Amino acid sequence: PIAQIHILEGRSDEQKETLIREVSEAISRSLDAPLTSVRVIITEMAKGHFGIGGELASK
Amino acid sequence: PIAQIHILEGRSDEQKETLIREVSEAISRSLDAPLTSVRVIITEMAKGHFGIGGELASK
Amino acid sequence: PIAQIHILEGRSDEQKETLIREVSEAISRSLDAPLTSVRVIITEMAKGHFGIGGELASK
Amino acid sequence: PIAQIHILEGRSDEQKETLIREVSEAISRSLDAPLTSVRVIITEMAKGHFGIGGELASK
Amino acid sequence: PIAQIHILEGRSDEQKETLIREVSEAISRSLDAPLTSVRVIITEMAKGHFGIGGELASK
Amino acid sequence: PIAQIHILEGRSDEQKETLIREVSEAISRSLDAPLTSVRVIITEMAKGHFGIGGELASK
Repeated sequence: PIAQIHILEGRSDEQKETLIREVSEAISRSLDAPLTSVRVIITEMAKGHFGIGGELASK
Repeated sequence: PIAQIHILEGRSDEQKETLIREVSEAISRSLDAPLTSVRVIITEMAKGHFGIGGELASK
Repeated sequence: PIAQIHILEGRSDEQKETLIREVSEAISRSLDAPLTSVRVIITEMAKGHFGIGGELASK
Repeated sequence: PIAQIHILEGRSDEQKETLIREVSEAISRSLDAPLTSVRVIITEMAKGHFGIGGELASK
Repeated sequence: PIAQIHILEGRSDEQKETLIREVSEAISRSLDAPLTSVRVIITEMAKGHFGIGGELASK
Repeated sequence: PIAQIHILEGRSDEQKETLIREVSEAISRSLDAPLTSVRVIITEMAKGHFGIGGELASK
């Protein structure tokens, strides 16, 4: 399984390290797949690179 | 947050519904973000559309 | 520019042909880029492959 | 609907803010979906991270 | 390394198996990375799900 | 054809220029598609943005 998570810039390294571990276990147990096969990719978005309803994430 | 998970075809609806819930909570609690903002997308791959080390996932 | 839009299954061919044209012009004029360089990709999601807040798109 | 647009680095913030608004309305009206549900993500590519026909975007 | 290739529907299984092997070696040797670490994902697009310059891939 | 390759940060410009050329030819010849139609996108991941088996790529 391969997960790509898009998050807004601003979290700490520990926070993202945690996210990678948590999401990785959730996939593993949800699909009964070996954890070692799970691959996660975090992609940060600049507050000005994310639109919601037409408005920027930043405002 | 927006997560897109790529999984091989073959799981049941219940299994994928569980995956979407689990992964969704893991992201929420890991980033302290409201669950209602989390968006998950499952993309299934045909066993013959996934390569590992050059070999097909199917063989 | 290359845009990949994820939409829930259910629209008509005409609707998606329109989406591809509209979005393609919006990118072109917004970035002053030649329309001929714009590439759009539509990816449909099964109602049961899209989660929002942990719940399935379908329910 | 969720759109991810890949563009080469170099545009101004106003230009990208415009792109996000324009593309967001185009999707909304094309699919008759509520604007508030539209999510756009801009991903910039370094001129040396984009290949066209085998050649770099930069040259 | 993880590559996701978007191709129009229509190729044979042998053709796609070849694509996965070729592209997988090209990445391996280009980055001097172990072939066993390379992961490829093929995503087919319906001729009516791909726009070029605003026009559908099919026409 | 459109390929998006995710690689860990650290390679040189020449190395990535090579990757773009190699992968681009591999796709071209594998699918008998004109090279000029091939589009490659490299996306670098920070060592702390890639998880394998739950552990960070960096450790």
